[PDB]
Amino acid sequence: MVRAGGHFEVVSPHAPAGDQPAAIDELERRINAGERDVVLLGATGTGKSATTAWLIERLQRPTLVMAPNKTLAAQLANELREMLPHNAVEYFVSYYDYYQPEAYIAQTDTYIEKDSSINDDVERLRHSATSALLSRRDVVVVASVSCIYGLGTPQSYLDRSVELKVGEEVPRDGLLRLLVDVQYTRNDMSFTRGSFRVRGDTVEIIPSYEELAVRIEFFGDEIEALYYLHPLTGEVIRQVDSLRIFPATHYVAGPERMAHAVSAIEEELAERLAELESQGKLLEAQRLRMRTNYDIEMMRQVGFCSGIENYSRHIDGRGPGTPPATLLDYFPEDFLLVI
DNA sequence: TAGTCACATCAGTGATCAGTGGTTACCACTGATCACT
Repeated sequence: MVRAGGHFEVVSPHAPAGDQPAAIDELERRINAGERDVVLLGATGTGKSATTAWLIERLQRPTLVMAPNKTLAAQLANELREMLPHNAVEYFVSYYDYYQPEAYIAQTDTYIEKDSSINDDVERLRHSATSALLSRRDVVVVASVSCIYGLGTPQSYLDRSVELKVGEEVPRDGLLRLLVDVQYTRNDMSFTRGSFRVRGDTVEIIPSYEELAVRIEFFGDEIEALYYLHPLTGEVIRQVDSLRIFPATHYVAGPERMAHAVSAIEEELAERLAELESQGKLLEAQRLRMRTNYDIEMMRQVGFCSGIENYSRHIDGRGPGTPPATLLDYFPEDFLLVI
């Protein structure tokens, strides 16, 4: 919802020539009338990312572009960063340099556990998408099919976290409660991702969306100053005053959202227990109950775990069969989609 | 048949730090025989 007015400016010398100007002009004339299905044909060696950038800059909408693999989306995002440097261009689905599914091969009867290799810049781009989508309008996000996978609702991502502005009377206890309510950990000697350095008047944080460090220095029970500093060295960058912080997860949830998630988890657990009792799957129901028992208590303690997406609906408050809350909800009703 | 799912816990796997654990006499007096009257 919150989207600062951004203008897409392209400095690349490449411009439409010959068939390209007429093609893009007709594309715009025939897109302005509201038809929901739009088919473009286009070969290689012509700058498809360039055409997407031209459409983006002459449409001025938050854009979600769609790619079916890595060796396309990665360089597409790099290009749209090149011709849109001021605007935020990032890669969302990503999350790995390599991955192994937590899947079940039925033919071999093999349950393979989840394995991840999270690149810091890759998850930086992902969380930059999920955050700047709710902080600015000039956002271009590239994603694979997992963009239609259910994350948390953008409403909670934008209003159930906290905003800090200089010279406000917010106690340290409330700050720590909100930090542990926005999925952050407790680490002092080193500075890792999503942990708070708490030393007297100094509270240093590393957002998931900005890999750098944010330091707030207190004066009593009222914050005195706020700055952007390097994580491990504390290098001064600039002077900032207002920061609407976002949690280290896309499944943001305040206390009442924990209540809603717990109630939904309980009701669907009862439904699934009844279904498995009717199906005669005693061992399966037991395994699910042990997994959910480990996956209920520590959400109301801190929240962050592996497999939180499997309960994402319970966080969102939606119903079965309804479209899951995805990156589309983060976009407004006037967003642009590219395939 | 392959690029999709979160910033997690394992269970040791298996060197180093650090509690403990033990270990190593100049004089001086009486002794005293043959030193003395």
